[PDB]
Amino acid sequence: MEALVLVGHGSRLPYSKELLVKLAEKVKERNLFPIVEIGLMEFSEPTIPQAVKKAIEQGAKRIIVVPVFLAHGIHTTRDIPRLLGLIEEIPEDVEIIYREPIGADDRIVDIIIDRAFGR
Amino acid sequence: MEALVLVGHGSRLPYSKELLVKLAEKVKERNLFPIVEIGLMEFSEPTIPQAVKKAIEQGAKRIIVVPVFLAHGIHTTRDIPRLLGLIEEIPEDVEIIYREPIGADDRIVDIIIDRAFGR
Ligand SMILES: C[C@@]1(CC(=O)O)c2cc3[nH]c(cc4nc(cc5[nH]c(cc(n2)[C@H]1CCC(=O)O)[C@@](C)(CC(=O)O)[C@@H]5CCC(=O)O)C(CC(=O)O)=C4CCC(=O)O)c(CCC(=O)O)c3CC(=O)O
Ligand code: NI
Ligand code: NI
Repeated sequence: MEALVLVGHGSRLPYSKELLVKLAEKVKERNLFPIVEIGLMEFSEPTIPQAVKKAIEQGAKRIIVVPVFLAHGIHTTRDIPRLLGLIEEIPEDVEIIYREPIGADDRIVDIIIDRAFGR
Repeated sequence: MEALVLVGHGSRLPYSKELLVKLAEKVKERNLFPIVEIGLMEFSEPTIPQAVKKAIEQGAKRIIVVPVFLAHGIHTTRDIPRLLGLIEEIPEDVEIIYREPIGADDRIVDIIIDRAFGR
């Protein structure tokens, strides 16, 4: 009934998509959502609209899109809302819920500190 | 003796730099490092080389550079190591230690899950 779509930038290198994929795997491991899908903005497949369609086709009425990005930018404020047609398609009776990026979360400062220490 | 330099992409929007800055503030608040500096790759000041010089000028011999990026890409594997002259202005008796990005860390999946729930 609800689907989680993780959305990433995309890269010409593969690392970015690997990251999204490992992220999806890990949230799958927590058994919280019925459907869990990924989409990249540029370069790679699946694309965002592809992932959104794939989610609807599995019978989701409420689509939770999380931008896996540290900050807001043009990607998160123009391109992506556009691609989900929240600015400029999708069954009338389906709502896309566009969430917030990671931001300056305490857990990020934990992660950064670990990274400083080669841990 | 050791300095932490947080390094970010930069955007034409301000959000990115705000993020770096809030991150620096938070790690400053944890009193773990003598010196804590930020640099953006493009669009904004301070720049990476500026932040590195600012760190040396405060008497740091070991400079810990953490790329605040989710994944590896061109920025983290070419441009930044280049800018720190690790592949091709640094006193010979100073070492730059180039750390790892955030990656698919469990704490990120925690954060993502929170974001799905509008928390
Ligand atoms: C290689 C390249 C390929 C390409 O994307 O074209 C690339 C790659 C990546 N960017 C990433 C991150 C961001 N990129 C932006 C913004 C811009 N990045 C741009 C270009 C390029 N970015 C190409 C370099 C061409 C060159 O320098 O030679 C601009 C100029 C053009 C544009 O993107 O349209 C645009 C400036 C604003 C504008 O467009 O006006 C923002 C901020 C924002 O969005 O405002 C973030 C924050 C991300 C975050 O916060 O997480 C990540 C993952 C970052 C991560 O993992 O954290 C990758 C992956 C990788 O580097 O391989
Ligand atoms: Ni981009
Ligand atoms: Ni870039």
